[PDB]
Amino acid sequence: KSFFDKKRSERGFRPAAPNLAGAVEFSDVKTLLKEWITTISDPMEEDILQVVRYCTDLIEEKDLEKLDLVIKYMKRLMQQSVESVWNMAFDFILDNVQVVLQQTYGS
Repeated sequence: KSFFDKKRSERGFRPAAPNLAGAVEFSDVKTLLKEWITTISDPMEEDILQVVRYCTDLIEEKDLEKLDLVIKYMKRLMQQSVESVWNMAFDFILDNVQVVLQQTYGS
């Protein structure tokens, strides 16, 4: 069980809304990202890809405002981090979101 899989279990089927580890509301998502970035020193690729999926679910829902806030909040925490892996994780999230934006949405 990855970080978010364990958070999902302590939060039963998948909500239909964009969700990270079962969290739909923005403040719940925000607290999850905070705990992930500030307590984990070696993030799992599986958790990074669940963030990618949360982001492209927001695009599919046309919730570009919530996406903007989520990216910017993650950018702040991940680049405040002492560990260089979080900088790479943030780059990786942006890169993969843009592959989906470009190929699916023409952007």
